[PDB]
Amino acid sequence: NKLHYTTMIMTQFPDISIQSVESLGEGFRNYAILVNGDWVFRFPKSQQGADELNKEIQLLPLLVGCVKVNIPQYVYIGKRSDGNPFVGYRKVQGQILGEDGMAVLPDDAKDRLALQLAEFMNELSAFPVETAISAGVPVTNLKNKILLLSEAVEDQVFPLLDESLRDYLTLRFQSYMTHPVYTRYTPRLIHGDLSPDHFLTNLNSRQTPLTGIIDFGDAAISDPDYDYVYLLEDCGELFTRQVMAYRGEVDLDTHIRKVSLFVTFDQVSYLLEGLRARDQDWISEGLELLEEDKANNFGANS
Ligand SMILES: Nc1nc2c(ncn2[C@@H]2O[C@H](COP(=O)(O)OP(=O)(O)O)[C@@H](O)[C@H]2O)c(=O)[nH]1
Ligand SMILES: [Mg+2]
Ligand SMILES: [Mg+2]
Ligand SMILES: [Mg+2]
Ligand SMILES: [Mg+2]
Repeated sequence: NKLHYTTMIMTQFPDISIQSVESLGEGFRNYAILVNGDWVFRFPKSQQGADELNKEIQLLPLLVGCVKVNIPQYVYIGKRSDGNPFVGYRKVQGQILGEDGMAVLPDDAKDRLALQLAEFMNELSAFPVETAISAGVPVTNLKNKILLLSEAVEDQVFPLLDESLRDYLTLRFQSYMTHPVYTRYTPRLIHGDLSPDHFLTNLNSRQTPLTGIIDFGDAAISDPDYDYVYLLEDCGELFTRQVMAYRGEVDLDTHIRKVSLFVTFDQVSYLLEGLRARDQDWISEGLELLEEDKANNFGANS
């Protein structure tokens, strides 16, 4: 409730003179409003959102000096009656790119974006892991996570699928588990939600089309390749290869094959969560995404 949000801001930060309040955006974890056209106030929607925010509160101050683009800097830190936090930060300027917006960038700008994104990812990968861990960033046991997923999928998802889709999923999980090249990695800090719905851009700039990056709630210590997952899903294979090349990846084919598997796993994880929530529209969406994934990977099987 936007009126209730305004009330908490006024009570806890009475010196903010509120002239305007509007809805700005919403995800699965947070509701965001814009105050005075300048300040984003972001309120967790769930205990999980609050736990992710507590991590961001500790991590983001450590990142600012290490990352070139702008990121949220929490200047106001509030508390709700249940004890969980909410935050206010100066709006990260620019227009949200979005999946739909990525397609139409002039190639010069696309290339500039690929370079900036490559540089951002390199700085995350360079951040000391123990420093992140001491700031409460969780360590993802990626191999065990995928093992557990494969089991939950066979049990809970397979009964909804036709035989061709079940065989496809069996093949994909087996591919990741069978080839040691895919499962050996040095753990690194990743953003964890690196998609164009979090890319703030200024299409009227040449050297720096990427203005900033938001939503660090999924930051984790994991396989750094996992940070390509939304680039491949939303921005496409060519773009992803361009970012990889700028980061100095010598084996593009192998790493694209690997990220593609992560994309499959993310899609089935999404469906599984929808299923557990008995959310019918979410399940329908998840099934469509799965069908699309299989079609996108025709021939990858052989
Ligand atoms: N333009 C702009 N939009 C923002 C900013 N912060 C949040 N938003 C919008 O609010 C939405 C929800 O914020 P987010 O941190 O992604 O929430 P979550 O996905 O639920 O964790 C985002 O997807 C953006 O659409 C900002 O600094 N600038
Ligand atoms: Mg988000
Ligand atoms: Mg989480
Ligand atoms: Mg988030
Ligand atoms: Mg590698």
